Amino acid sequence: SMPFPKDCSQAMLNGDTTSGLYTIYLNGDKAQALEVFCDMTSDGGGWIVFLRRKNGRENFYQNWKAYAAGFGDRREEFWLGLDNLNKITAQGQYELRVDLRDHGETAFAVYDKFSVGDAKTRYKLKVEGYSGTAGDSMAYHNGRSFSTFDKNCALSYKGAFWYRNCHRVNLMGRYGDNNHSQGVNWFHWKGHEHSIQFAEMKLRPSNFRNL
Ligand SMILES: Cc1ccsc1CNC(C)(C)CO
Repeated sequence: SMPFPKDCSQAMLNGDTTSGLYTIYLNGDKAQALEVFCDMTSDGGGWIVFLRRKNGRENFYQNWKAYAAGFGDRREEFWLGLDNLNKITAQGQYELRVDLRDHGETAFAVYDKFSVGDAKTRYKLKVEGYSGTAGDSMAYHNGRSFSTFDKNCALSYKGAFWYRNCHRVNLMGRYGDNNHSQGVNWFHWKGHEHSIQFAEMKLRPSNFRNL
């Protein structure tokens, strides 16, 4: 086992094959502990979950400081935090996976290369190298800064995202809201008038597939 695993891939190889809450350590530093939810079952496991939508109990219409820090219940609906995502993705080359489920249908998207810049970049998104069944809806968002209502798509849609003008992905939108572009959307899967029931965004080292 690794004493200070830097992500869910290093926490898993530590033997723990059960999805749930684990401690990771940013840069392997025992003073930078972070409790994360690890999805240890999806496509070989080792995923840090950083967004979960599943029941509309949590408010995602939150401010910059809330999106920077993270909020919610890591066992239910939550957002891990942009500062956390920047620090994790700075540790090496990470891959993004998005799992979607709605009325029994499932889809996914994986991106070879996923990073989140620091606060000076307004947490700039990098997403490249798409594969999957959901359709490449993140390409639209590639290179965009993060936006919240207080830093206007976030206001007009009542969510938060790496908005452009405005979105093909809105996983932090209003739960159960089928009004055009207001809901939990993945446009190239279910369009803008269909709020998705279940959505997770998660990350692990891109080299995990052959480590
Ligand atoms: C195209 C694609 C989509 C998901 S994983 C993936 C492959 N990535 C590698 C292994 C070639 C480089 O890390």
